[PDB]
Amino acid sequence: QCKAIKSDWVSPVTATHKYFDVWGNDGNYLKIVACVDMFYNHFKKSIKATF
RNA sequence: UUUUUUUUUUUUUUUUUUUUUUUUUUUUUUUUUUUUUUUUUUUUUUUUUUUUUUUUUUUUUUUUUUUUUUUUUUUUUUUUUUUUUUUUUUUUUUUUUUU
Repeated sequence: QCKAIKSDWVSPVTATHKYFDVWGNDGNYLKIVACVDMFYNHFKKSIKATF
């Protein structure tokens, strides 16, 4: 993601912090991530399939 | 609780390649890192050949005694108060396992 636009990016996530793995317990987050993975596995020719 | 490649974006798979090339060979000559000449023990003055000797000697022996670097006497676990004898023990427990 450092080459997202042209070249410049700064990382906002701490390499040792663990404040985001709680989101795996959320059912809706798992449902949307499974939705996007299932939909973009069917269409691998899309530009946005990098997600 | 759930899990169980400290696997995975999709692609790919020589830490291969401009093209041309291939002795980290070559000016031509040459080919003892041989040579003035003449020599050839890094031998020799002539003598000489124990880095032997004054003579005398020849235990780096000895005063005479002596001869456990033994001994007051008594003794002989560098044992012992009595009691004891896992440098065991509250009870409960017994993966320094587990959402």
